[PDB]
Amino acid sequence: QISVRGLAGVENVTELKKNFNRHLHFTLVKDRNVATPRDYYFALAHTVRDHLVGRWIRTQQHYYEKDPKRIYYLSLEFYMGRTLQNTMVNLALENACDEATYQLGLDMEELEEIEEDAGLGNGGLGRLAACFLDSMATLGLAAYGYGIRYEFGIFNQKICGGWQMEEADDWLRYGNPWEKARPEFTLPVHFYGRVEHTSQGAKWVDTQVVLAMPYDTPVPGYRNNVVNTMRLWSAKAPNDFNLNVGGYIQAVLDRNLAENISRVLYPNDNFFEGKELRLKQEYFVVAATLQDIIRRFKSSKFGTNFDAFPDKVAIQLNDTHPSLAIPELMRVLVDLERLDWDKAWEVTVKTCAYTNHTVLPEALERWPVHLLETLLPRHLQIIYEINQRFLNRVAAAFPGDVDRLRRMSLVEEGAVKRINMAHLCIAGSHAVNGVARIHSEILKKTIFKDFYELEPHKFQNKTNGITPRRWLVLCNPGLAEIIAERIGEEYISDLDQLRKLLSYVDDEAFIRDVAKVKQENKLKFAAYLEREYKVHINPNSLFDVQVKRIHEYKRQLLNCLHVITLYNRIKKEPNKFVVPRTVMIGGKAAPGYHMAKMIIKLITAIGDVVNHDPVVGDRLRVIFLENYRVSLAEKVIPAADLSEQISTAGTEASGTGNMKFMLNGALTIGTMDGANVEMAEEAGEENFFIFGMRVEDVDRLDQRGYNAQEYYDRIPELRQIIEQLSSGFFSPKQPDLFKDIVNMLMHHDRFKVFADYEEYVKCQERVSALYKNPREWTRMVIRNIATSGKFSSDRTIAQYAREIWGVEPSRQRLPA
Ligand SMILES: O=C(N[C@@H]1O[C@H](CO)[C@@H](O)[C@H](O)[C@H]1O)c1ccccc1
Repeated sequence: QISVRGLAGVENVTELKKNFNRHLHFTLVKDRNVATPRDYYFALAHTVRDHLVGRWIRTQQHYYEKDPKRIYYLSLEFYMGRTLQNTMVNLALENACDEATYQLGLDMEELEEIEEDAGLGNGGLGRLAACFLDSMATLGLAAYGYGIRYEFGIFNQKICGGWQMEEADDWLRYGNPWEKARPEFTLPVHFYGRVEHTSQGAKWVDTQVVLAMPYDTPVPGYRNNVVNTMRLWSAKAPNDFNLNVGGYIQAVLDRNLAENISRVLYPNDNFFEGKELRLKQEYFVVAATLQDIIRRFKSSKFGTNFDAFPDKVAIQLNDTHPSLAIPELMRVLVDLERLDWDKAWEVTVKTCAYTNHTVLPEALERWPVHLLETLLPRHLQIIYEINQRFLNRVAAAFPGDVDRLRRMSLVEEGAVKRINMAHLCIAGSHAVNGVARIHSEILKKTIFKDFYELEPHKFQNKTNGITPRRWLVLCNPGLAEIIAERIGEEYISDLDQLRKLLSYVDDEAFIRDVAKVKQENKLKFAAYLEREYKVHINPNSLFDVQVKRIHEYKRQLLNCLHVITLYNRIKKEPNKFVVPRTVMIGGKAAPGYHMAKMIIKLITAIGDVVNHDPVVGDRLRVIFLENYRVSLAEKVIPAADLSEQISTAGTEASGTGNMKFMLNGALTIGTMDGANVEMAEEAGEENFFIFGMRVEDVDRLDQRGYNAQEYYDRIPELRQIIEQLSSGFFSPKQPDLFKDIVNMLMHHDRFKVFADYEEYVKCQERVSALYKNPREWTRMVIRNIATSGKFSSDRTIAQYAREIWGVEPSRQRLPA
């Protein structure tokens, strides 16, 4: 139907149809008369997967022969979403499969909805890993993603009585056609035990063993015949585990304890919990991965001599979660390979690089020493030794500066002794990067200032990106097509080409097409809400959307205050015209985060009042988007008009949702925080709705002391809202329901919601004004899309490759 989705050749469609029928018969063991729609999805998935395997085998064969420097991206999260459409797009098979399924009397889109999200991540950090894998394959890098195969990913969110309920995400229930189990590469991981000293070095003995079994998932590049690997470890009990009838039975059932390591993703978005099971997950991925790395290095054309290790291996630590890679690599080199400390350390530093993903103090990993002492006794010893040698370097560089020593130490003294994992990562890496220019500067100026002064060369910026494959071509084919009509298809792997669209900003045909694509997206999403959730919205209204995990710093509460302001203004002057809005807010709250759960309840409670007020009519609707996840993002983002990016300046390291909205034709209201700053710089500040305190203003307010009451006293509209919340206007049966929210806003608000309220409301008025002028709204949209090229993860990854890993990207095809 549409050109960007590839050709539907006669030979291809015929071949797909017969391979589809073959899988249905031989693989699913069904015939057309008994086949469930799920069977049809699985038949298609197998048919598409077949087209991957030859390229997958030859790519990995190619790396063996050419022996390039290998990149290992270590993460505890890979937020992959669905795989079927992505694979079709990257292989140029989408139209052919659409045609083949049509002729079989099947709707492919319906089949696509049957696939479970691989929800092996919480939010931005996990999704970044997924975009990065796509870009690394597209850029022809010999890259491997290494993580954990959680049996249960991020919980499914149900809203019941306005409250979040969690249900297990049993994503493997029906099986995963995309993975290949590789039991031949099963590896032992050690826990507990004790350290013995002998004549020839330390030995780690009396350990418990858990097995690590890899599962490989293919990662196809965009139309370059490259297929890389994401390898995820699953925990398995050794067969002699724990080995009376009750005793026998119990010994078998106790195998569950070892396998619990890979059972479930920790649902903490921006917060730290020193739980033993989490530490075990962290070491499990690190120990198994490093053995795989070393095996592959020895089986190379060089391996014996580890001098060349950093020339053949790069290890990227996705935050501090896999930080145990540093002392684990030292352990292996020193204890097992018998290298001297100094050489081992040189190899380690040159091998490892660390990316920081937040400055929020509560999110930083600080493990109690007694935990590491029990679980990983050898690693604690190595960490102590790293610390002593590091602090000797500090002492020599800043003689007499005793407080610098305590500030820089990897060991934090106190009630309980802790290891600061961030300090470990800086010491043991040759590069440290933030994820947006302002974030990277904040690192050098505040939290890692001491380390920057000691080793300035180590610190870098790598502004985040998103993949234009999933986040344009896949989720917004209509916009991809109208763009390709003007400028061709090469922008898909070279997003800077979107700049050519600037010479169409006054093109009346293009303006009409951009606005038409948006309207179609909005109509489709408006229908989705009715069909799947029985809610009725006005598709002519401005689609005002804030989708992201629920946290105080992201200030969903500031959005709530605006919503209530609009409602109160309508109730004050009912017969006055206002630009109609559909306000959509969505995101999951971490199970133990009480405030975040209260915020969700507030949003739904506002909806209950606003959506049923006959005086409001269809002029204002407030909807909480349930179970926000990658697949829902692919639907809502193309439908959005207004992107809410309203974190307190200095708190959102980068953001990536922001970039997704920019690429898909929404305008942005936001603070000068994270990547918003660079987005506004690229598009031009006049083409952005910027408001609020800058980082410097926040700092000034902190020095003076933030007094929320001042704002309450001086803003009558704000006062009205707080009184409504307090008095039970939004909870008539439970008048005090929101007392905690009011108390926090008035007395302990770390994120200064009130301080930005006035500028926010005023900026929102400017948004409404522009929306009243469809032509000028769309021209500003075009100027955003046209300048979104910097925010492709292809650019981000090319910068990592050149400036950190020391490898050159390649756009050349491998043979088909
Ligand atoms: O999700 C996290 N950070 C997010 O990473 C994204 C990708 O770099 C950024 O875009 C977000 O701003 C940041 O909050 C996070 C959460 C807890 C600990 C460490 C990191």
